[PDB]
Amino acid sequence: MTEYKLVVVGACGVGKSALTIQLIQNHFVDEYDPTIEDSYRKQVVIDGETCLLDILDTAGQEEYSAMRDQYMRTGEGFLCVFAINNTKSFEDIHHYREQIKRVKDSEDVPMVLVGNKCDLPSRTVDTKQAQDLARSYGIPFIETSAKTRQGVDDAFYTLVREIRKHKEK
Ligand SMILES: Nc1nc2c(ncn2[C@@H]2O[C@H](COP(=O)(O)OP(=O)(O)O)[C@@H](O)[C@H]2O)c(=O)[nH]1
Ligand SMILES: [Mg+2]
Repeated sequence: MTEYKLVVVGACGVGKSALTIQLIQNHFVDEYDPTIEDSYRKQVVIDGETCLLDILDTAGQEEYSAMRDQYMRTGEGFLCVFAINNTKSFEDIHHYREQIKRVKDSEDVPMVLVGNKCDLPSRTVDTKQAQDLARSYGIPFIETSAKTRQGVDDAFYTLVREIRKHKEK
C-alpha cells in the first residue's frame, strides 16, 4: 500500500508530539518528554486511497548531524509547526524552511505551515501574519489545536495532498 513519510518539525514546546499523538491515538497528552524523538505509523483513508502514514515526531538536535540530514533527505513532506502564543517559534520557521531545502537541495519540498494551540486565549501571532508567511512560501497554512482536535486531520491530510501534487510532475 502507498506509504507517505511525514516529518513534524518546529521549536521545542509547540505541540509536535501532542499533534502526532492526537492523530495516531486520538487523545491529548498533557505531558510528553520534550527530548523523545520517535516515529509512528497509522493506516488511513485519504480521498479514497488506503495508505500508511509513517510520521517522525522530531525533537531537535541529534547525536550526530548526519542523523538530521538522513531524516530530512528521506522525508517526503514536512509539517512546520509553531505555537500561536510563541513569537520566537514563528520566527524559527524561517530556519526550518531554509534547512530542509538545503539538505534536500531542492526548491520544491512539500510543506504545510501549522499554527498550533489555537484553543488558547493568549495569542501573539495573528492569523494574518501567518497567512502572509505561507503565501510567500506558496504553501498552505492551517491553525490547529491538539487539545480539541480542531484542524488536526486537515493538517496531516493536506500535507499528503501536497506530496501527491509534487509526485505527479
Ligand atoms: N492548550 C494546548 N496545549 C497544547 C497544545 N499542543 C501542545 N500543548 C501543550 O504544550 C506543551 C508542549 O507540547 P509538546 O507536544 O510536548 O511540544 P513539542 O516539544 O513540540 O513536542 C505540553 O504541555 C502540551 O500539553 C494545544 O493545541 N493546546
Ligand atoms: Mg515532543
